[PDB]
Amino acid sequence: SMTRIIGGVAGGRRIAVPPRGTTDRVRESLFNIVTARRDLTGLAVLDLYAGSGALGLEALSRGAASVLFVESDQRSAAVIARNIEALGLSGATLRRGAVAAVVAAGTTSPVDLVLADPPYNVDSADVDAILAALGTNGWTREGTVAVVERATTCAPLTWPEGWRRWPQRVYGDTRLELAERL
Repeated sequence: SMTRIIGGVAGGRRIAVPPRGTTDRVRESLFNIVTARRDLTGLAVLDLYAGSGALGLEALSRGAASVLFVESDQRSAAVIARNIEALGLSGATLRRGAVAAVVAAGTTSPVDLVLADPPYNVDSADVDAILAALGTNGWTREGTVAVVERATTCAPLTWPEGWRRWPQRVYGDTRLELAERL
């Protein structure tokens, strides 16, 4: 199936989606809220469990300087690559590997925005551990925003550390949790 980039320079561009997660309103609203509050121009972005890459690609469309897509499924990785090609925007790097393992090994270059849409088989308590790791392993700096998209049937997250939560949103059967690093 296909969806569309909502906004920015590539707004309206079709992108492929891998074997179903299983919205426009969630993605539209996510970027509404983030950009309401942060200028995306020049920002570094991490897109975890990227799947189709729709989130990080939306960020790139809206002027992010770079997006690292992290995705474990090789067919999903292929879709992300095809989608980066379709958008034709610079700044995208694709890292195909186990997402928690990549996050574990850490980085020396923080990002400004973390987007994560973890699949149903990923327990919220394990996502909690990833959120801790983002703080401690070089992925974030003061002011980094994290957004996680989960089905409402999933247990809510436990934010670590010096994270300040933004108001929680629900759209249909999807919950968005957002917070920024203190």
